[PDB]
Amino acid sequence: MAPVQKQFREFHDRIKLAQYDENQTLRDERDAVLTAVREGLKKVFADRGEAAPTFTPFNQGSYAMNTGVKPLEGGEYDIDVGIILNIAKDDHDPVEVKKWIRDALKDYGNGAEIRRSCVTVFKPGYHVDLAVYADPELSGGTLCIAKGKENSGDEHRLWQISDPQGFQDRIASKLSGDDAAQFRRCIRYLKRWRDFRFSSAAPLGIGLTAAAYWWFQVSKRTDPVSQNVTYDDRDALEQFVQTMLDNFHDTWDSKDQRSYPRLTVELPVQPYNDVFEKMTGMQMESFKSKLQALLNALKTAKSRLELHDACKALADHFGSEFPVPEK
Ligand SMILES: Nc1ncnc2c1ncn2[C@H]1C[C@H](O)[C@@H](COP(=O)(O)OP(=O)(O)OP(=O)(O)O)O1
Ligand SMILES: Nc1ncnc2c1ncn2[C@H]1C[C@H](O)[C@@H](COP(=O)(O)OP(=O)(O)OP(=O)(O)O)O1
Ligand SMILES: [Mg+2]
Ligand SMILES: [Mg+2]
Repeated sequence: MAPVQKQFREFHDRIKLAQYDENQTLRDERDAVLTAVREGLKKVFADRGEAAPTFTPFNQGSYAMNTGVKPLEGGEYDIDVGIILNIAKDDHDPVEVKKWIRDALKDYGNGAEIRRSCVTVFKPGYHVDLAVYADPELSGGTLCIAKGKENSGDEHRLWQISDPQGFQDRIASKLSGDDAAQFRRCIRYLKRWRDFRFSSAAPLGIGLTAAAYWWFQVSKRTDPVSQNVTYDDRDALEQFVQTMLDNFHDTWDSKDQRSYPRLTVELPVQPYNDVFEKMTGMQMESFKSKLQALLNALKTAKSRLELHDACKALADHFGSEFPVPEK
């Protein structure tokens, strides 16, 4: 039966996006937005009659963790950055804090918008999500992110304990060397699957990343004699996807009077929230179906005599950058 490891490795080379520490361009676009916020803030606070708050920025998201993928045509890069303002949380509404950042970014690119967990600034072919934190020193020693929107009620405006560094560290440290490499490749493969089969409803990147933290297992073989190591990414995805499917739980929804299959995946650090909690029952059901059809293709791919047929089965789920050799 035809193997597909070479094709997976090539697919990986095509989809991977270099992380911040190796991506001049990303750093520059990041540093530009941070620059705009400092410059912007000087204005917003010259109005108020108070000293501009200072912030310490740090890298977040898949570009910090080396799990980033290139977007498909008409998709956007997602530059995630955190800013820790020299402010005490208990003295400020978090939404009001997010307003400062929005207003400081009013003019920059196609402007800024306040989301539930970040301020997002738009630009040609990318966006920057700024997660906004209060200083742990002035806030009694916890790092809290500014949660809530402009239209959000009172009980939905809050400073939620977070641990982005802890999360990144667990992703980096779960494995090492070529084992960790396979883990990162498998997250990327599933992010392209997400981009290909889900609408611009989609299994978040955070979700698949946390899922992998809990459930990914390396697939490699070590020759008993030569101790030569080869990796089997197809098999790694098969076991990982099967394990995710096994952890779906039929969950009754009283309002709708039916159950939906739901996958719950806790963040392995504070606040230990279910990273999929925002997906609806119906989007979860569709997510489970598509995971099952991906699993079936991963199995099909291992029992094809012809490389063409093995790859084509994979391309139907991973999309047209998955290499299909001619028959
Ligand atoms: N639901 C959540 N719960 C807890 N932390 C989150 C959640 N969503 C996002 N975060 C934090 C951790 C993420 O690595 C970071 C950026 O989120 P996001 O950009 O959605 O994921 P990501 O950068 O790993 O994947 P992607 O490659 O798909 O952009 O913010
Ligand atoms: N704890 C977290 N830390 C950092 N980023 C987070 C966290 N939780 C979610 N995010 C990310 C994921 C999203 O890409 C982005 C916006 O969060 P989200 O809660 O989806 O906003 P939202 O409620 O505006 O979404 P929508 O507009 O679709 O309803 O921030
Ligand atoms: Mg991201
Ligand atoms: Mg993001």
